[PDB]
Amino acid sequence: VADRGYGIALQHGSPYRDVFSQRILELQQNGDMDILKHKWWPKNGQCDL
Amino acid sequence: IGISALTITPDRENVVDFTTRYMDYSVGVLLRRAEKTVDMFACLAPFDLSLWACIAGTVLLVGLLVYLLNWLNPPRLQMGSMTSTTLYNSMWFVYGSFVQQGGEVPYTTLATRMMMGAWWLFALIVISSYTANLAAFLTITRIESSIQSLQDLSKQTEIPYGTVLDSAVYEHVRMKGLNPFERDSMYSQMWRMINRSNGSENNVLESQAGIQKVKYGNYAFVWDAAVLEYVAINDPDCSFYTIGNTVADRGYGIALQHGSPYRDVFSQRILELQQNGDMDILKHKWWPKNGQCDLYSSVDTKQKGGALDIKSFAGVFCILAAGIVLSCFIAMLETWWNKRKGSR
Amino acid sequence: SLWACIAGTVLLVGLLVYLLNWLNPPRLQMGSMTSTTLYNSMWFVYGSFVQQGGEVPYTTLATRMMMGAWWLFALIVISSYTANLAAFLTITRIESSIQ
Repeated sequence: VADRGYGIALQHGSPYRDVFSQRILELQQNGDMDILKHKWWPKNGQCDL
Repeated sequence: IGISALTITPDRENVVDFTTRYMDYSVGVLLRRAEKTVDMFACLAPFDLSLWACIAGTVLLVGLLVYLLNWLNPPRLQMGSMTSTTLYNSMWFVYGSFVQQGGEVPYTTLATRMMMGAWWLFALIVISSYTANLAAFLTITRIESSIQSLQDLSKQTEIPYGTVLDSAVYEHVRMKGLNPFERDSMYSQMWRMINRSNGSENNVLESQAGIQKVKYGNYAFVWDAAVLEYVAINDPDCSFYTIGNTVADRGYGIALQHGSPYRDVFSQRILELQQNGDMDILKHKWWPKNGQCDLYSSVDTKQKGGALDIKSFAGVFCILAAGIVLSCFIAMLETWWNKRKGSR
Repeated sequence: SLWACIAGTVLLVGLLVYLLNWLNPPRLQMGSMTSTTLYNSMWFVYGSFVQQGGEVPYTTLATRMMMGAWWLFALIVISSYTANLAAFLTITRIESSIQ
């Protein structure tokens, strides 16, 4: 049940919304975001879930 | 020239030259045959050893629990008659009516008839459960244990599988397993089994050691399919069988020195040999069909039910043989114990 | 061949029972149905195998122990026959699919 997602929320017209939205893409393309995800959801966990 | 089962890899092309493709690559698996087995004791599998013991002890327990009731509430029993049954007779009828044999029971008291009416309805459910579970086991004996694909190998429940450490196969499954974009359950479950204990669990140091581990145990070895097909062609026992897939990004070849110009020879002549069938003649020379064994078949498809093997029923015959042997000692004591004094 | 094994085992047990009776007779009178004959031993050995035989007279402990193995053998044979026939008639009705 996709196309919903988590995100930072801001006041109306907060000028940083676009600045944050720029950097989040760069983190998503590098795989740095996947490394930070692995830091909490390690795929090769201790047992098969 | 360097000549072996070489395979196309872009990395080495910065240090040596290589053939243009003459045969496409494939990944495959080597396995051990599983034709209709002969379990010597399948006749006794339906009940656990502890449940067999519980039932056996229950027989004697109910024997005693019956016996004492003829002390507690003896009715107008017949004069001078073993209708006031002895202990051993009360053990006898308690066994002789558990196995559906036997006959009339002399008791007239409600207490003992109420005991027997529970014993019979225990036994009849035991025997019906034994017949049901045996018929279940012999129905479940089916050929879907045959692993026919990597989907089966990643979904089977019986055999551990792996490959040689640091192999381009191991690294290929790693590329399909650890990658964040690739998420196929089939490849990722192959990888996890290959990834256990950082690969130190199931993997082997040499392909020949893996092959022998398959032959002399329970294992499945993943390797270059064109090698395993030859191993299956040349297994004198027909214990091996193999399976495989058609795989991209690879093709077989041969290598030459860095910058060797003789690489210009290959392409047009390989096209000739393929169109002539000369390449296919060489392939048939080295992969003939009617080898010692069938490469892919591993099961019996015609004995759907099949008769019982005389040896598979041997575990039943052992019961009668043990009964006879155990009777021989008593059949001696039936004389020697009197001969201790000669009385009669 | 397994039917022949079973039939031979029946005939064998009929003889082993008769020999056990011939070696260790009870205190009861010889020369009457208080004594055992070979064909009646075959008779009861078959009759109790087919669930129909009813009572058995033998009182000697070794013979009762052998009978106690014979009846359990019979029940394991018949339960194997029913189980295998139901498997045969259940794998048939599935695998016939030329279409």
